[PDB]
Amino acid sequence: INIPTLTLMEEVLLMGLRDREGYLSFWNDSISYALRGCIIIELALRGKIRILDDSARKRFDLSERLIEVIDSSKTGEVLLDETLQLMKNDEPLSISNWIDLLSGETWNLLKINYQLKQVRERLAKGLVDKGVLRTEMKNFFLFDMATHPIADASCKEAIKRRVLSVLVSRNMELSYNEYFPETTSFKIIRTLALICGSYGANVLENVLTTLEYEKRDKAISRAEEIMAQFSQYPFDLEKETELGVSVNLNKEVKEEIENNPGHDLQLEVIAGVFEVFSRMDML
Amino acid sequence: NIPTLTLMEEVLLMGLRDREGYLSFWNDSISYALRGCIIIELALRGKIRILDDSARKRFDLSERLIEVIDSSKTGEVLLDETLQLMKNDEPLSISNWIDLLSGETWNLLKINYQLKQVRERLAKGLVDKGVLRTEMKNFFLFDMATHPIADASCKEAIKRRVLSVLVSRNMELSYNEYFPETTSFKIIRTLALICGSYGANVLENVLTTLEYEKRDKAISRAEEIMAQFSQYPFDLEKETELGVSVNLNKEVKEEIENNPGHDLQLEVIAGVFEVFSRM
Amino acid sequence: NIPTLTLMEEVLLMGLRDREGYLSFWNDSISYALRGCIIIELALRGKIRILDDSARKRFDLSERLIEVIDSSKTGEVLLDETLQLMKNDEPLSISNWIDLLSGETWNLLKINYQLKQVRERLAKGLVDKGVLRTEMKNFFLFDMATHPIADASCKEAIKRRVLSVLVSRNMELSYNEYFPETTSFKIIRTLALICGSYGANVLENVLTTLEYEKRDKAISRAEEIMAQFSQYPFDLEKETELGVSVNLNKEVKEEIENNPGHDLQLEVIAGVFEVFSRMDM
Amino acid sequence: INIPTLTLMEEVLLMGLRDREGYLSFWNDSISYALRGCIIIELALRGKIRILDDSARKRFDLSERLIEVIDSSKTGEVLLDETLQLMKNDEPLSISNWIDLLSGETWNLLKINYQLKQVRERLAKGLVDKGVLRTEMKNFFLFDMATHPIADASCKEAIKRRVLSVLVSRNMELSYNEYFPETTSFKIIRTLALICGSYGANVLENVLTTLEYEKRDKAISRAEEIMAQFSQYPFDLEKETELGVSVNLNKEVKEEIENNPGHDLQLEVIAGVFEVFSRMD
Repeated sequence: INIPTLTLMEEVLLMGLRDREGYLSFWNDSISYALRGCIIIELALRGKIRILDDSARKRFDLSERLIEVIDSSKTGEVLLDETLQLMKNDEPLSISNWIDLLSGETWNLLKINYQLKQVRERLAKGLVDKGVLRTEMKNFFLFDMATHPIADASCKEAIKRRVLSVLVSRNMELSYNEYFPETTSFKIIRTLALICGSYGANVLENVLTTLEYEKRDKAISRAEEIMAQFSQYPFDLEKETELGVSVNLNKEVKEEIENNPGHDLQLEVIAGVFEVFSRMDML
Repeated sequence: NIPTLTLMEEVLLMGLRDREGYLSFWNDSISYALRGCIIIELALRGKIRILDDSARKRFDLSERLIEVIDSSKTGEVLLDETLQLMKNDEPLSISNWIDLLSGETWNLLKINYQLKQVRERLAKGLVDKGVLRTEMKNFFLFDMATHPIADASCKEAIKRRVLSVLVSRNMELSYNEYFPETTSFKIIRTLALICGSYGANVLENVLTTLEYEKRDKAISRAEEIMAQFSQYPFDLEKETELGVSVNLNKEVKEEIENNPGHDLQLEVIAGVFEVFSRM
Repeated sequence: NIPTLTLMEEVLLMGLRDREGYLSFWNDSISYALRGCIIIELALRGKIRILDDSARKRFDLSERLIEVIDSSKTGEVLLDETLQLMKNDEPLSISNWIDLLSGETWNLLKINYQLKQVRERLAKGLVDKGVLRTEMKNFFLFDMATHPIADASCKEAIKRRVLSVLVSRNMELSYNEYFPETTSFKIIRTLALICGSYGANVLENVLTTLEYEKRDKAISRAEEIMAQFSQYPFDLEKETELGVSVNLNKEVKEEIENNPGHDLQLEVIAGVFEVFSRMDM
Repeated sequence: INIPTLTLMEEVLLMGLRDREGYLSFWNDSISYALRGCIIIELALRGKIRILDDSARKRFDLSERLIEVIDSSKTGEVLLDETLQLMKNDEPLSISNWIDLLSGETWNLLKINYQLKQVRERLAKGLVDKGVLRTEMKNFFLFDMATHPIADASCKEAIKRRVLSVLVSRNMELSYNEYFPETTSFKIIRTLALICGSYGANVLENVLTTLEYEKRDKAISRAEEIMAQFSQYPFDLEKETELGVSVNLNKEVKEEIENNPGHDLQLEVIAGVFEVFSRMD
């Protein structure tokens, strides 16, 4: 009711999905990794984790700070739940340390089973069961493959429109649908999450390509600004943009945080993940 | 005595490009024709024969009943699966068998023995025999087993055999590991390929590079041989105005003479040829 | 009047991201599609033509043989290399060539026919033409040359063409230094961009921002064109019920009425377009 | 026989990568400078150089002392061999001097192709030849590129373990492997050399990021101590650590030198480089 229908993991997949012949969409070591960022961002907004409140942490990069489990009760998201399981039964590890373990970018034989298998297909069963995707068989010469064509095109359309509202509107005014109601906690935070996630996942640009290039360039930049601003805690909400895009982002984000108080330890985790998204070139 | 690939496998190959991917989308023309192949194959392996009544003659070839001669395993899954059903049943006609195994007739009591998972099972066959290999392609929302081809010469052999029968004026089939010199009914088997792969509509797939006059002559040579060999006894008297295959008669007469007392089998293979032309 | 980029260049550009282009999606589809482009290009340049034997008409366009009518160097390494191959071989079919040039065939005496270094040479092209600069990015154990984009207006103009055919009620193409109102078969070349692009699965790339209905309409209009022009002579009399580029027919007809004499060349084009159609396989 | 598979400079470079693919570091002047130090520490350790046995030296900082080539026979290690070759055919220079020369920080008109170049690339080839990573072609959208993901992942774990064994655990029990056998001479010095090389190079923190905060800090301090300690000669194996980490160091190092006798002219050089490591800004 305050948690929206789709997980950020799902939204990013959609940002990657083609309209026609979607199994032929581009899958790569980037999207895969960024979905793990997402898993942790998500768990943060859901109040399951927070950074460990040790003032020592302030001497270390945001992405290297340890986090702890506030709350280990099932979310109903299989992907989230399973990582929550791993987290419950272990010492506090750092954000990138978790993102790495869950992606198996890490190489200690000790924590082999920490890596999440079947993300794409479980993410797609989710998209199917939620009605965003259909399921139909295409018969190739030697086999049939299950195909998951878009069932509801209006779903991704709103995702896209939220991005556009933040990266091309001069004034961010966000549209709410059944999937993403006005009564959604941290709605802008979550939109900024989706953008940065998509950016790291290397699918942000997909959503802008029809625009004239000045507008596409500006958008990319805007995202990069947002990524700077929100990849440090407390968020700099004072650096007004020189770009003339979402000129109201600071006022609204401020208000959003104001109305949603005493959550900094969770908002910090997010700047952490946002930091990780910045350093994704290094894969 | 027995070749490595079953005709069913040979026809499947005929549907694929030389490397990865395919030519025909898997339609149910090919699917039916493959069943025909099983029945010929069974007849060639001396497992089945045309029911040795003379009352059979009041009826077209494909309306004639077959009787299990020999129910011992073949080693080929699809083949054995059909032998299974056949041993446990009335003598049924060629036509009917083909229909039942394709599931293009309807029978209430006959517990439904359309052959499921054919194409996918033939695939496995072809992997296990080293024709096809298995490649893991990562797609956006799942992973996928794929089978691009492993041994290209296998297809060359088949192509060359086919073109030996329908472009060159003198047939001299060539032999290899898969299809050795010592194979029983060598020529009847490549005719069966040609005829099967014709109703399957995959025959043209090998003609695609030939000079245009050769393409027409091959296509019409095919249907020529395709009616010679769908009546019984086989007409090995009538020769051809086309400049192809001109020794096929001599050579089939000689192939049969050397392999005596199988008439009750060839007749089945003929009746299957009949279903091919009728499709 | 031959425009500045090859159709292969334009296809590559359709698949090229704005930032970190070197991480754009590469794959067998775009790769094979580049070859069909080569053939189209050659027919558009008077270098090849359909082998003028009526026996052909009993068969599919894509399987009709083509012949070298003018083997003089073209000035494009890729086009030219394939002209050398063609010049000194017997007549071979449209799909047979694309197969040979794409590596797609297991033929003994012709493994050497495969054009290697195609991407590299193509970026060389887009550099020497000023669409792409060239700049070193430093990783840890090495440095790689990247070619970020120098002139964004190039892909833009291409994009605006596709959009003019695929979303405007009335197509009205626009010209630039690269693609002048001067140029031969302006519309065919466009339809070629589109159909080639679609075969490469890089068509929908440019339509992403559009409202989902306009987008969906755009793809199926693209499919109309695909069938319309993958038979010869072109079906220029069947009109469209999507109410988009409703004048395409009138305009192609005019484009063909002016510039007569290349019947045997246009056919090659329709042949390649047929290959484009069968690309799922 | 008693010299290990990897050079410290391979090991320092290895500290620079992420476990499977990717990097933790953008290449830079620090890692570069340190690797030259490494070349020396190594050349000393191999009985290829001593300090020049002169009294005047004691009036001079360890790094401004001259070094003498006691032998110049090929090491098999290509960077060592080239710098050995420069050293052979030259007058004794300060250790600090060579590092500068070798990394091209100073300029000498008599000696202007003295800087080791194509370091990275040669270093990786080594690492590939030795089995410690492999080589995958990646097919980006405009070119091919040869990359080098880790092959043997345990090699780099062995190392993290050693470093960690002296900078984090209370007692120190070095854990030996196929790459770094128990029979390798100056087992513990080299471990220390790595720790110091790493530090100068700014890749030491990379092995530490996963730990608890106290552990991270204590590790860094302990490495700084170790550095202070072994940048003077003879080593103060008397100074005791109040950090409660790696408390058996002295005893073991003592025991270690007490097992390699008559190598003081070498070991001194080592201190001379440790001194250079801790003067990088």
